[PDB]
Amino acid sequence: QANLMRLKSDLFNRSPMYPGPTKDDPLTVTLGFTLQDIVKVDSSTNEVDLVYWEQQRWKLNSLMWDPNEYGNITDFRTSAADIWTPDITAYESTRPVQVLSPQIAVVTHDGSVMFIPAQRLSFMCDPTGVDSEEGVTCALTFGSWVYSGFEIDLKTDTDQVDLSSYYASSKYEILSATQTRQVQHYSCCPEPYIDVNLVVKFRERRAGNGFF
Amino acid sequence: QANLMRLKSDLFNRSPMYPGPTKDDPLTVTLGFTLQDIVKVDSSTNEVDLVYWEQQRWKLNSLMWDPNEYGNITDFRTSAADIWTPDITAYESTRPVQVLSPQIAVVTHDGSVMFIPAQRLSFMCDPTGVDSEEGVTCALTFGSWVYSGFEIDLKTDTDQVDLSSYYASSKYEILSATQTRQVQHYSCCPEPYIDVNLVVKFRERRAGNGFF
Ligand SMILES: NCCc1c[nH]c2ccc(O)cc12
Ligand SMILES: NCCc1c[nH]c2ccc(O)cc12
Repeated sequence: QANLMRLKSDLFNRSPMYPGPTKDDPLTVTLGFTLQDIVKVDSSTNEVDLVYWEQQRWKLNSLMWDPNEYGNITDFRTSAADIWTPDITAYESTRPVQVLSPQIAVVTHDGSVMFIPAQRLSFMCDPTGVDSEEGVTCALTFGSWVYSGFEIDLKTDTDQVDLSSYYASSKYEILSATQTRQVQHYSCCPEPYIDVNLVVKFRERRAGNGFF
Repeated sequence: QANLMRLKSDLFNRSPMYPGPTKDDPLTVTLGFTLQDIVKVDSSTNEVDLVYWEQQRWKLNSLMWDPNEYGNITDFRTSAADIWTPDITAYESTRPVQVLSPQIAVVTHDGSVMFIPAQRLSFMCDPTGVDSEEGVTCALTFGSWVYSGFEIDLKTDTDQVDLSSYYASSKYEILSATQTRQVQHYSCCPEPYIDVNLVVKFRERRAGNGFF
């Protein structure tokens, strides 16, 4: 309605977009994973396919407004394309990510943003032994592709992956799933890079729905 | 044992073998099945492979002896080739039976015989639906190939198939298995023939070893 139109116009039509973080003005991105399904393993290529929701949060001064000036609006939904978003990337993917949901963020009056896209990703993982009781463990790291820890820091709110929406009749059951902040280096550059390490231990489900 | 050698010589060396039953001298064969494994199903040919032990009992007057005359021997094992055996045949087999055990019978002084060969058999059975909770039912009839009920009658001691030796980690679990005496007629002949109807209801096993 009228007040929201005013707010979007004011935030988006009169100043250049935020040019991303810098050493002088770094940004911390909070990451969290909701693992929905391990869809497929490929033992001939050592690729495993996950469906997850990637919760991203961050805060920009440039996205702040006074609710009093905008009919007491305290937050709004807007296309992710309307705002700056962090280049958080899976470091061991083997196919382009497939986006399974709209890409729309919620912006709150204090400048904070919540963005949770659903994604399917193939990544590097040797699934040998998945059909046993002990299962198998794979790891996948997520971090900025181009910014070091001098510009983008990462944080999780919990080290436990959210499994409350995990598909109960998946071919695979989850034995454990953790998300932990780490600090990695790459050959291109000397600077400290930050990642979140997603560690999933899983095995073929042989109990529950479809099992009698 | 000298006494046993005498007995076998006296029984097997000095008279023509039993020419089989007749209308004037009919015979009753007791049958019982021990189902050990449902090994394989073939949904492209509608054949299923069973492993079972087939317990057969009958009694011949010509196999009697007085234990007093033979050092109190009341029974002995001997090769099934030494004695007459009934032509009990599976009527819906699709391959020759494969024998998995020695063929040796126990003969008792009253002329009674017990013979329990282990067998693998492929038979006519549509396995469609075996991977469901309801499973599938197949039936297999066993009886004399050439003797009518006027020469060979059949009997079971129980209508329950013995499942006490069924392979706990089979691909298939048994939902029920019965063995029931019936009467049948074939195009070739007007006389009633007797059979035992083996009816097995089963499904893919999804709870037990290999499952967690
Ligand atoms: N649809 C589940 C996640 C979800 C709930 N509310 C949202 C708002 C924005 C967003 O990107 C994601 C979400
Ligand atoms: N081996 C288990 C069946 C069995 C026990 N005793 C036997 C004697 C004879 C025979 O044919 C079979 C048996």
